[PDB]
Amino acid sequence: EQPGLCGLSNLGNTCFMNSAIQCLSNTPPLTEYFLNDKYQEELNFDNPLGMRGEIAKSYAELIKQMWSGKFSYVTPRAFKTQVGRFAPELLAFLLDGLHEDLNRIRKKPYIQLKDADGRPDKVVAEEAWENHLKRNDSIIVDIFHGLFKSTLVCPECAKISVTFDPFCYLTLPLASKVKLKDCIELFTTKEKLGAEDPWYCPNCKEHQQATKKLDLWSLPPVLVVHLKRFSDKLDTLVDFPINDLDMSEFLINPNAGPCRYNLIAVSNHYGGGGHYTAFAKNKDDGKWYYFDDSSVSTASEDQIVSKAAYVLFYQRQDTFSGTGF
Ligand SMILES: [Zn+2]
Repeated sequence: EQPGLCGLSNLGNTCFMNSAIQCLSNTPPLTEYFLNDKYQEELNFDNPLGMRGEIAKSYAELIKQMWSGKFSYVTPRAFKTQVGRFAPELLAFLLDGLHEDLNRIRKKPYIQLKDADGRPDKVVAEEAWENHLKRNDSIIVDIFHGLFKSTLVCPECAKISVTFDPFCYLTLPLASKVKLKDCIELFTTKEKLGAEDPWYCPNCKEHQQATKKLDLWSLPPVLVVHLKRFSDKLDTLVDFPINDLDMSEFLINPNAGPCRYNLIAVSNHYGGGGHYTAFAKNKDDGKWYYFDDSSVSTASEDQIVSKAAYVLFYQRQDTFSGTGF
């Protein structure tokens, strides 16, 4: 059996766990970290936010099984048990549980987050990233965490509150048929806050229908893009690129790099009788495969883009293992 071409049995419901595991399994820097045993020296056994390493260890054993080449499929049962103890969208919980089980910080310091105070974006963003790293420093931060900018303007006191905040994936609103760029553009478009989600202005201590505008500051080696289809489901066809997604026009950081991305995995959802599956590119032969619980089959790029596409995993070209741009 070819390593990585390994299915996952359906324990029973479990939402898109298998689909998510297949996307994470075919995230090369993450799988390489576990197969090379780099996680043992970084297991955090005394983290009040973690599982005493049990999520990272069960995930590591699962990954090792899937890339041993001994199995056509395996059961992710132990890993599911640990994830369910961590958390009574699943992807945020998976990345958070791995992160805290591997957090290189032993005791998180309390950090006061200053408002921009009219300082330049670069200063404020580097401060925010340094503070983040003072509390969160792991392989998960290294692969998946980026930084975005939030600008809130008070309709009452005109206070301009600017913050930079970490993300481990981007939830995109959906603009019939649309392109991915249109969804990102809409994600960065200034909206007014509704009465269903006001903002607490700290200057007059009232909740406000503030304007909110998001901007992208820095992008991770692996950019995970969640298309917001739930909250019934929007079946919009979102056209996205397989290769050469250029994010540079959306970044406001002038010191970001080339930021070109190639698709590596897609979580699909059908008929929400809802069911999730995955397309993923195998790191050893570079071909595309379709993962449906225990079933693995060959796929071609021309079926990847569909109304079913739900979560997209992109890897930045300059971070590719073994090739230098
Ligand atoms: Zn105010």
